[PDB]
Amino acid sequence: QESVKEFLAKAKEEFLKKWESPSQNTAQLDHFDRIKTLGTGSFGRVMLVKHKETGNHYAMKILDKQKVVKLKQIEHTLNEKRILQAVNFPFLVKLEFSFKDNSNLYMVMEYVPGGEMFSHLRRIGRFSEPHARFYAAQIVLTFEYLHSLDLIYRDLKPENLLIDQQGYIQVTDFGFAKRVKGRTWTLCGTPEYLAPEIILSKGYNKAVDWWALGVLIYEMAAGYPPFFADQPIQIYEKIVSGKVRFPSHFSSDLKDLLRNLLQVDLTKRFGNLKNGVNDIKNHKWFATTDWIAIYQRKVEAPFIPKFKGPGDTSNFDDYEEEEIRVSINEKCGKEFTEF
Ligand SMILES: N[C@H]1CO[C@@H](CN2CCOCC2)[C@@H]1O
Repeated sequence: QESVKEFLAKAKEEFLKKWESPSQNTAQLDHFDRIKTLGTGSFGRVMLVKHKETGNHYAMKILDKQKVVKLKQIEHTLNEKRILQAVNFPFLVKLEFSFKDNSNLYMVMEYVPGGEMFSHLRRIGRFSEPHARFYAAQIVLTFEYLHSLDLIYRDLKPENLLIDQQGYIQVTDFGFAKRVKGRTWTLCGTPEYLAPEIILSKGYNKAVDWWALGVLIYEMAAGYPPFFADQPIQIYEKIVSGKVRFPSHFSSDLKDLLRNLLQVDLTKRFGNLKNGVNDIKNHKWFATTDWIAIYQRKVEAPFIPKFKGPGDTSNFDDYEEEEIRVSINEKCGKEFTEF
């Protein structure tokens, strides 16, 4: 379709201009009031904040520089900020400000109050096939966009997909995203979602995102992921085997699509063949999908999250509230010069 080719050509032109001249230092910490911790990790946190002058709410990701250095995440944190400031697509969370101080890196993005897909999936049990298909179509379009820019996402999972006020997906967490022409080698991601070629320490490409989409669709429709175990080594053994059992309630069309996404041989995996994304878009499981209407956000969503307003945190869970310290002395200045 010529309209698709022209769209992706303009998309790449716009990305490259921002990629080659990244924005920096567009706010500071005392421009915001801290409200609540929404998530915590080994080197960072995400906090709901309110901008003092405008009253707007935002999700502020705070990374501790010294912990990023120790856990060998410098390049990944630079990737994340540089990619986020350059992308633009209806299902990607928008970065509004970024800055750094003596202690931390900060990425201030739109706040999506409906909460993580993970919470809704566990609350409901499983999504019906039409419900799963609505979300999957948004991921297919998002990967078509990212891959055309030579980006690999590398962290698809339900906790990274936020549900907005219209019931549509906002992809968050670009911490593992990378611009790759050809192959890349880093071991990263969540065990249940890793493609076989990552587990086997191969040079890998965008096919790993299409494998992860197969895992996600299976998990949405079944309520649990296809490969699971107490120990990661046991998970990896199941993944590298070409074995997957489907629940009897799965449609024949769903099983066929998943056999082609969860294909252990990356040279035979849907998304990585001569016809690229179109082998997925034209598959029978997507026969009812109006791709243009999804992109234009004209389809009624299967559900709308319950929340009271743009500052409501009821769809997120409770964490110990810790200080945001800013050291009197600068830490790791050289390492983060480009941020
Ligand atoms: N994967 C988690 C961790 O980071 C959070 C980021 N979002 C950004 C937009 O608003 C809500 C919070 C996600 O909940």
